[PDB]
Amino acid sequence: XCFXKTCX
Repeated sequence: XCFXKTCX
């Protein structure tokens, strides 16, 4: 899931 570029 969300850790740097996987968030947006």
